[PDB]
Amino acid sequence: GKHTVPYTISVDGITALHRTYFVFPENKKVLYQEIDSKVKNELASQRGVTTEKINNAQTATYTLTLNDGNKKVVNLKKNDDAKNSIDPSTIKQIQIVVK
Ligand SMILES: [Zn+2]
Ligand SMILES: [Zn+2]
Repeated sequence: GKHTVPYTISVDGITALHRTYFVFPENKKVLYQEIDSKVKNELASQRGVTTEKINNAQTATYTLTLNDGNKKVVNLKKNDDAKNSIDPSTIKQIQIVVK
């Protein structure tokens, strides 16, 4: 019913909280913008990394590792694929990185 996706946050080479997960309703497609939103939300609440902080960072991205082992990197500063859709059920893990 609910798809859990473990995620980690790295900022300036450091990581804080452990075993944190995003939750998505099973097999219901979402726009990447929705995942972008959940990601920015946590960056802000857990690391105090606001939208303004993302825009001024050298690099700000999140890497999706899909169930089949492949990966897809999304740029948080400007996500062209913000319109594209994806089945969250295909996502195994998310690695958020900002520097
Ligand atoms: Zn699932
Ligand atoms: Zn695939």
